[PDB]
Amino acid sequence: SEKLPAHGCRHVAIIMDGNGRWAKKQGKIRAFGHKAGAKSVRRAVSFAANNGIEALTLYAFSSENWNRPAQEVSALMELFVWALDSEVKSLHRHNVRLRIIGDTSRFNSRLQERIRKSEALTAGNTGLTLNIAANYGGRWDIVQGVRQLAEKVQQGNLQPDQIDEEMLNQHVCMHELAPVDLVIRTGGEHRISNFLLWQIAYAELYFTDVLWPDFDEQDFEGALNAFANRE
Amino acid sequence: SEKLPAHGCRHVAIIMDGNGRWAKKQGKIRAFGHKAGAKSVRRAVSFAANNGIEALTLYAFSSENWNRPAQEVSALMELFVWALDSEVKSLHRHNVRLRIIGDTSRFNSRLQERIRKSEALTAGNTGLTLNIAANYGGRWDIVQGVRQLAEKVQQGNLQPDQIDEEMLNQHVCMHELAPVDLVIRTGGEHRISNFLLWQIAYAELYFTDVLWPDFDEQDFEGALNAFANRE
Ligand SMILES: C=C(C)CCOP(=O)(O)OP(=O)(O)O
Ligand SMILES: C=C(C)CCOP(=O)(O)OP(=O)(O)O
Ligand SMILES: [Mg+2]
Ligand SMILES: [Mg+2]
Repeated sequence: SEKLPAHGCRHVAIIMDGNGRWAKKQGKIRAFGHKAGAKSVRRAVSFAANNGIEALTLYAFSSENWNRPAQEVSALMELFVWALDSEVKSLHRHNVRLRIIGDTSRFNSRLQERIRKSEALTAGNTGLTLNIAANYGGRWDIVQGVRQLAEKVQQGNLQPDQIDEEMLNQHVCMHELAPVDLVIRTGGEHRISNFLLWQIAYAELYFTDVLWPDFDEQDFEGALNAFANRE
Repeated sequence: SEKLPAHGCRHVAIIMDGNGRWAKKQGKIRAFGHKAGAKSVRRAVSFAANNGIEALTLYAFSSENWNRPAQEVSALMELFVWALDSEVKSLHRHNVRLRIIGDTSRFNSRLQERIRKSEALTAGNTGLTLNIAANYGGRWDIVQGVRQLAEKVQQGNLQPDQIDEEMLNQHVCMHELAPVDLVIRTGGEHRISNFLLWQIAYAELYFTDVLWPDFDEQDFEGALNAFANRE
């Protein structure tokens, strides 16, 4: 017997906020918290795979995060490179399929190369699908699908009055996966900050003051339970 | 001096849920609570106009609410007709601009005629803009703008690679108003249920267990205060 999605929850998306505050609370630089955040990513991926969750989607770098300090942005990119190298073989051994959603053109060659290669090694895996939203925005996401449909119309392949919700739905990120059931946002802010707008239309939303680097299995189970009791 | 938006809040959207439960808690039929909901709409519109809020957007009938019982749907439509007649002259006297957002084609002539006429009487008003989301869906909203852009492309007026966020932004409902600052959802459910997906990208989200027919000025002030303290 397989672990049937802990509490009926197939797809969880998480806004991993509070890294900066967590480090500052300790007198440390912001990047120290992002490093602590990665252990927290490791912990969440593990919990999801072990509890039958079909897909876990993590908000790692927003399309608005480029306005941050150039030096903070650089260390983020290098940390992502470092997480890919340190975790990939284990993701493959664990039957996890790795997908990065967002505009990867803006990334440096090294990072782009790591992503392409990590996705190709795990492309045929059938366990948990782990989606890392990097340089991602919900509006950007809708627009990419809208462009795929605009093109089709310029190719006389489609009529403007044929376009409807389900068609656009077939063109936004993760449409081939189960819909998002639960969005958990750590850090205490009560907003969704351009995360999966289209996809979260009927998703449960859970907010915790717990900061991302402190988010653990118990906190994840808590969210899951809140979802199971969503009566 | 004018009342500067109570706590810096220009545009509030409200998911008016809990009518059914509120009536049932009292042994009454569901429609009794929707009738009580309308007094609650009156109370919220009043509070918004008196506290300098620029726009108030109310979720009154979702595009998913047609699957409800035919008889419940009919009384809803008639109640909307009844609210238009009972409130319009007062909205005009109060300098409120009335806009209905959603697909009004699905409404019966009488209701469509009331809407068109109520909007034309108040079209030039300059105080609070009151948007009633009726037969509205956030996805539907994005798609209507996407169609306006598809058409333009079939008319060789636009190239698929020209379409971007701000352009689509200029084609979704309420783009000429201040963005949505705060979404309040009464009734206790923690989801946004297809409400303003595109527009709520950076909006504060507030959830209360209070049921819609019981929502009052004190509850509205509470939400406003929570927003002012959104640090
Ligand atoms: C997912 C990213 C890029 C950052 C998450 O934490 P923050 O760096 O936003 O730090 P806080 O100030 O919000 O606490
Ligand atoms: C805005 C509409 C159409 C209904 C709001 O309350 P409900 O009728 O959903 O009643 P509840 O069961 O949710 O309590
Ligand atoms: Mg943050
Ligand atoms: Mg309801």
